Amino acid sequence: EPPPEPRITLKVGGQPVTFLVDTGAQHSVLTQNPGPLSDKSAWVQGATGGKRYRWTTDRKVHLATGKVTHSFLHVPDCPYPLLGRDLLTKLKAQIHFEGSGAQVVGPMGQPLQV
Amino acid sequence: EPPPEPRITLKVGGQPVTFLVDTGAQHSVLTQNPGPLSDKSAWVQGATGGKRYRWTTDRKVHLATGKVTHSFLHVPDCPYPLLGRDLLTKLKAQIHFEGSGAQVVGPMGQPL
Repeated sequence: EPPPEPRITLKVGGQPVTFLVDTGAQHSVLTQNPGPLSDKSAWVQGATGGKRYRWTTDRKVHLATGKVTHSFLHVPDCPYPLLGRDLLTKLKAQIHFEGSGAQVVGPMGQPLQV
Repeated sequence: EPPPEPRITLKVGGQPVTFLVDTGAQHSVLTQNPGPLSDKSAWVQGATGGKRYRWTTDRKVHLATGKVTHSFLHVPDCPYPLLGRDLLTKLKAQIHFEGSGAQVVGPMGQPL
């Protein structure tokens, strides 16, 4: 394997996906088995370079704050699926590094896991 | 032009650096005029590919409680300095997403 902490498992289009929680990512990313892809693409700038990638079609995403529709960047070069600021803002998540490792906590104060 | 939120400004080597706080970064990153570099390098795997980057020599970094000595990756291909999980652990930081903003606080709600 899973990504390191902080990580979260979410149902995305009916399948569980374990994400690295990534405050440095502007948009969320799927890396393998993305399902149907749109013919729309975007320029993705990473830490080490940049490349063009496709968006997925819409997926239902089961957030603790309630389900929403979301489309992901399919980036098969990326080592882990990433949950970026686009969905973190919807979750109003809190990420805690005090204690061992790191835990994701919802807006209700309930710990999310994964 | 600062990095997007969540962001924090820390003194490194005696001067402030505004970091993008990045829970997706395994180690912390400087991007420009980083000072003395180690002879050592790391393989850095980013979202789009990987290659090697040099470690800096040790730096004095001013955290909330205490100074620490820390070394950074120098990644000039990266658009912003990144405060990764290495220093987030040392700061015992919390990141809060609220409205459309994001804020970084200390182990007990003290802002940074």
